[PDB]
Parts: sequence; C-alpha cells; structure tokens
Amino acid sequence: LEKNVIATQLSEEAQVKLEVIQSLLEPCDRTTYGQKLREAAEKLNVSLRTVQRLVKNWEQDGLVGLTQTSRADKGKHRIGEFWENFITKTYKEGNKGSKRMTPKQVALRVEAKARELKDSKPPNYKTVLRVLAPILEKQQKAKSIRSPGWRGTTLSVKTREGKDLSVDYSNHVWQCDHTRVDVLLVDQHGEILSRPWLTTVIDTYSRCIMGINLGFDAPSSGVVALALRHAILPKRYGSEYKLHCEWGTYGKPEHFYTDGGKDFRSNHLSQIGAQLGFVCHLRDRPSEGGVVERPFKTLNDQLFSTLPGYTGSNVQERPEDAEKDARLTLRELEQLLVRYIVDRYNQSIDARMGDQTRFERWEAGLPTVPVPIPERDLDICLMKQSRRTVQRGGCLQFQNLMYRGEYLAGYAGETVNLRFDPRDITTILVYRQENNQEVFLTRAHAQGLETEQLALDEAEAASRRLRTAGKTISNQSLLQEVVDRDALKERQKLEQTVLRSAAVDES
Amino acid sequence: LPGYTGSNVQERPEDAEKDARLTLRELEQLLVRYIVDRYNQSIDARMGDQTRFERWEAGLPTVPVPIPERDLDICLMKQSRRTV
Amino acid sequence: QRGGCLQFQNLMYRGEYLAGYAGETVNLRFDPRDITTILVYRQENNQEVFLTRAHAQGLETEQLALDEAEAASRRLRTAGKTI
DNA sequence: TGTACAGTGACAAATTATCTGTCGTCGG
DNA sequence: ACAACGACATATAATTAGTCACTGTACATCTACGATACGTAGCGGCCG
DNA sequence: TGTACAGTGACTAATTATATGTCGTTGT
DNA sequence: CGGCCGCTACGTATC
Ligand SMILES: [Mg+2]
Repeated sequence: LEKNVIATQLSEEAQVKLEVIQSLLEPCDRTTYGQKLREAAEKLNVSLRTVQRLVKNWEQDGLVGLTQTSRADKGKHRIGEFWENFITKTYKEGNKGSKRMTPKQVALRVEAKARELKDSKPPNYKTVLRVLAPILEKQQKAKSIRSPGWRGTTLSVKTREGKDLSVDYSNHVWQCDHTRVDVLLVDQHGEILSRPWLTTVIDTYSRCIMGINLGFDAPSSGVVALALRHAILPKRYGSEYKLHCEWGTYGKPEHFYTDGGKDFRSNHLSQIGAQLGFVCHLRDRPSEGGVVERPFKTLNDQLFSTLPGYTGSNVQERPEDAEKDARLTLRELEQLLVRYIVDRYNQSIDARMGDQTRFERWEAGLPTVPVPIPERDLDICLMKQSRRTVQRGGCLQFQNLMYRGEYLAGYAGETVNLRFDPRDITTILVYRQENNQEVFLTRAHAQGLETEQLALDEAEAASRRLRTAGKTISNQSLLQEVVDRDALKERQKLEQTVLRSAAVDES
Repeated sequence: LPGYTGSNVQERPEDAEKDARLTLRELEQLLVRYIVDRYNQSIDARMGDQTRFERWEAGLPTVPVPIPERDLDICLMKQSRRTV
Repeated sequence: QRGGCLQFQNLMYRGEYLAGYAGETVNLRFDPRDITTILVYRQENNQEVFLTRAHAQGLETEQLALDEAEAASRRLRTAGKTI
C-alpha cells in the first residue's frame, strides 16, 4: 500500500533547523557549500558533523527529519514480561463474570505473588495502573462506538430469519413494541395510581405514528389488538383534544415487525394476521427496531419530562418529588399525548430526508388510496376457541359459562370454532367447518344473561373466587360472584375505572 | 465474589443470577476472616499512627469484666404484664 | 471546602471572609519562614486579586515554618510505612 | 445503514468599551 | 586538499516505576419480580 | 467539622535509545 | 367396571 507521512506543529525548535536547511537547498560548489555549513554552525551551536547529519536526515525523510523522533522504548515497560503478563491476566480474570476487580486489588495480587516468589521489586501500584491503562481505554472506546444510518430512500429491515424486508412504500412494514411512560398518574380523586403503558404502531417507510394505545393495562395480545384497530381504522377526535391538524392516517399493513414478546409471538396475533392478510416478522435485536424504540426517547425529551409527576428514565435519576407532585389523570395525559402526535410529531421533518414531514411522506408514499374497512369487519380481532364441541341439548360450555344458539341443537356431537370478545363474553359467534372452510352458524348467548355484560377477566375472577368458595357452577352463580365484588378499593379495579372512563369518552 | 450484583440495578452484572455459588456459611467464613485479619488490622484514618484494634485496646478506661453468657438473658423480650 | 477551608502541607486553614467561595478554586501565597497564616487570591483574566487571609487550625501556638511542616508530614509517612 | 432529538464545536455579523491620532490647554 | 560516512566513545532527555498530598464519590432498605403467552397434565361427569 | 478508600495531578529516581564529538577511512 | 370429554393446575419462555 501507499505509506506517506506529514509533519505538523513543526516550529518550536524546528524553525531554526528549517532556516538552516533553507540556507542549504543547493550544492552550489564544493568550495562554497562547506562555507554555508560552517556558517549554519553559528545558528545551531553545533559542529560540522551535526549539520551534515541534519542535511542527511532532511534529504531522506523531508520535514519530519527536522523533528526529534520518539525513543524506541516509548510504550514498553521495564518491569519484565513476567510481571506484565501477570498484571494483565490478573485484571482480566478478576473482571470475569460478575467480578469487578479494581487495579488496586490487582496490585494486592501482585504483592501476594511477589511475596511467594521472594521478589524484592514487585511493580508499584502506580505502574499497575499504567500497565492496565491501554486495556481500560479499549473498553471505554468499545462502549462509545457510533453507527451511521440509513441514508436516502432505501431501507432493508433485518429479521431473526436472516431475511431482510425491503421497505418500498407506505404501509409495507408496520412496527410495534411497548414501554412505560415516565409520569405517575392519579385517579379522578387525586390519589396515586401507577405509570401508564404506551404502545405505538409506526409505518417504516414514512416513520409516521400510525396509531397508539395508552392505559394502566398490561402488555397483552389484547393491547396489541387494540393498537392494531386504532392504527387501521380512520381516526376521530373531538374538540376537547383542541387539534389544529388531522391524524389523517389509516389502512392495513402488508407486514408487521416486532420484538419477541409473548403479545406478538402468540396464536391471537397469528389469527389476526391471517384474517387481515399481514405477515408477522421477528426483530433480530433491539437495535434493529429503532423506528419503534426512538419515538419513546423523543417523547421523554419533548413531552413527558416537562409534565408534573415525572419519574426519570431510571431510578438513579428519579426526581424525589415524583410521588408528591403527581397531578394528571389518564384522560389528561391522553389529551396531551394525542395532541403532541397530531400537531407536532407527525408534522416534523423526516430526519433521513430533511425536506418532507413524516405525514407528508406517508400520504405521498401510498401506492394507492386504500378503502376504509367496515368497523364490523374488525371482528377479526375476536379471540378463537379452536376445538370446543357441541353438547346434546344444543349447548356449549366455556370459561364456566353455558351458551345456547339458534340452530345449535342441529349439531350436537360436532366441533365448532368460537369467536368471542374478551370485553364482552355474554355472546359467542359460532363458526363450523364445512367443505374444509369456516361457515358462519349462529350468535350463541349465555342463557339468562342476555340482558347482562361480562368481560373475560370478570368471569375469570368470579370463577377463581367461586372455585375457592366451594359453590356450584352456573351462569347466575358466576354473576352472583361478580355483583358483590362489583358493589363493595383495589388498585387494579381503581385503574380499570379510570381506563373505562377514557373508553367511555371514546364512544 | 461470584454472584456480585453491583451497587444498584444500573451496575447489575447480567450474569449475577447465572454466577451465584456461595452458601451463607461460606460468605460468613470470608467476611469474618476479612474483619479479623484485614479490616480491624488496617491503619485508623483521622490518626495514621495506630491500628484500629490497637486504638480500641489502648483506648479502654479499664479491662472490661466479661459477662457470663447466661446473663445475656437480659436480651429476652418482656411482655410488660400478664395477670396470674 | 465548606465553611471556607483550604488544605496546605496537611494542615487545615480557615479563611476570614472565605465562606462564600466554597467549591471555587483559589490560589495562595505564604512566607516559608512562617505558614501559620496564608494569603488567598482569587484568579481572573490577567490578574490574581487578594481575597482574604486564612489561618492554620489545630496546631501548636509556636509559629510554624514550612520546613517544619514538611518534617511533620514525613514523620507520619514513615510511621505509616512501618505497617 | 438503528435512530432521531438535544447539546456542542466551528464560523460569521452587529454592538460597544477601549486603544490611537490630532489638536487644544495648562504647567514648569 | 575538501567533503561524506562509519567506529568508538561520551553526555543527554524520554520513558517508566515509585512516592506523596489533595480530591471524588459511595455508605447511607431495595430489582428479583410482575405480566402475558404456550405446552402439558389432571378431576370428575357422562356414556358404554 | 459526617466518613474513609480508590483514583489522580505533581514531583523524583533508575534505565535506555539517542544526539554530539573526535578520529579513522574513503571518494572526489 | 372401564373409557372418553369439557374446565383447572403446573411447568416453561419472554418483555
Ligand atoms: Mg419489547
């Protein structure tokens, strides 16, 4: 290869040598050039042989030949190899696994071996630091390494399969994951609840935020189903959100890309994906999915750090007043966060581009305007019970609840596919297999509960209590084990009440 | 020691639960060797002249009289009254 | 250091009006023949500015010279090195 | 090619207290 | 006779190991645990 | 006046690759 | 007396 070297910051001594060399650039004659050397021996206080060496160092190296080169020992240690290997490997072994041995502690191991070997000059602690110095800088550098980024309109998302998804247009690849927000919220009475969970759905091509879910609720394939319908459907917000632009963003993904959480690697999201026709894809590392993750730092920096009750990004940065200074309810935080996403965030510049907004790039990036799906057809969100069988008397029994259906007595002994809503299990949609296809059969209803609404976590909590209470299984008996615990509080029920009040304001 | 958790969660070695090995009896063997042979034998700061133990022992107003172990019955809890 | 204190030759010095400068850097001047009192100067763009006097604390009344304080310090280091 | 917002070096422009001429005034 | 290069000797700051006074930051109850999913096994009721 | 250990500027001693003379040798 | 089929319970994995 090519091998060049250039001098810099030359002057401090070297300008005197440079002026000597400038006076000597030409062998004018054998008589005169010797006189020029013997004259230069007045500017440098040195013999003819020192000036002849200077001229040879200049002619063979150029300007660096004026500068004094560093000694051959620079960076080598005089303590001998035994001690240099003992010190290096002792450090490394002592920082193996969970151990975090300090150089001082390494020096103690040096004095201990020197005592065993009857040495008299075990390296001093100051020299231990020096010997370990280079392998500490490396560690600090290896943490600090920057990565460039996608540049221009071309983007290839890596999966856990080693396949890359080429992101060609708007709604080609959506992405999703969850996080805690960093604000403690209060109930409608001003008492502490908990820090909400935020879900975001993003389109990869435009980086526009295509939908959210905010709530005290837990990450679940239900919260993902709700984030999906909010992303897919056309969006409506009332004047109490004070929006000055529209979240005009909707339609159905071709692919959905996620971390490996049990919300996403689930049969429920598989069934949603098969019915909507989108393919579920797995993120290979957290560092591949920055389009999901980075909305979250921006929101900490642009929104949540400026709100009362802020908790910091971690426990070492927690404002000590966070538990006393909380003020917002979930309905206030959503009314702030939705505004932020519609008026600010989707209207800001797409950073890869510099000359489009995130929304402008999404809208112009559709291959065609997609048709709005009917709100009833989002019943593909309903969970599937795969292999329950019809009992004689036209009956289905399910999470203790017993169901009756309009044609269902025709199919006693047969196997049926049941589609249901975890928010309301009073009613079941019954499908059956015919010609190796599902066909709709009937809207079965929990007998004697046709006037009544049970969510699955209520029927489940009532069943747990009923099992442990030792009472019999029936549709009312389960309702009886709800209505007391309803009427008679526990943080999850208090959270659920505030979350419900937000869902009411959605209607 | 194996199983070190760092000072707080931000330092927690990812292997802390993979690398735990000591029983409570073994940690106490180590901790008492350390306190007797090392910590109480180190030089007292705020002085520099004296070993920490030597400063305790020379510091005494008098040699204390040992208390018979049975006379640490005083450590028993009192139930302030019961009525016969 | 807090309350207007400085460390010099292992002695601790307390400044007369210095307490407002805690956590600041100051420079300082003294006569080697007698380091019981030290003169503290604030640092500025082309100048040192005289700030206040500071006096040694916890020492014997007899006036302390600089060479004598170095000696006290090497006696402590020698004693520590016996352990 | 992970990612995108806030903080930070590097450079340019308008304003003002400060350094320089030139002249006038006063003292030795 | 003049200039350039090497042998040999001699003095020299760069580098490293060591010592010392001043200072920064942890000790100050605290992440194993909660919340989802799947995958497999079990309990009695109903039928042969 | 919290409290005491590990890391850090500031200075010094031992070692060495390196710059300087001085002379011998060779080319011109 | 023996076998088959809904609703609970334990074990494992991941954010
Ligand atoms: Mg995740």
